[PDB]
Amino acid sequence: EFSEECMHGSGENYDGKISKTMSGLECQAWDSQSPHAHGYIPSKFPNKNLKKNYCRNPDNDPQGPWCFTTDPNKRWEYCDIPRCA
Ligand SMILES: NCCCCCC(=O)O
Repeated sequence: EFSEECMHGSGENYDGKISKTMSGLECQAWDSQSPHAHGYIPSKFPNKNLKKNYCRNPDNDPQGPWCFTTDPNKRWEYCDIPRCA
């Protein structure tokens, strides 16, 4: 069965487990506020699937999923999620 290996379009419905940015940084967890404080709180929009530190696209960015990063000097970065054929 399908296991979230790719995203449809820009990934508003992506629910896979990639947790590293394009440059290879580990993502910050959505339920954490350090190193970056933010307002993408999982409980505020459960259907946005903001789980663990997985790359997601909760602001409908046309470039696709991203995460806050664990680098204290890089707030966020896109991830490399392949688009489904
Ligand atoms: N469009 C991807 C980055 C969105 C970052 C929003 C923020 O700084 O809280």
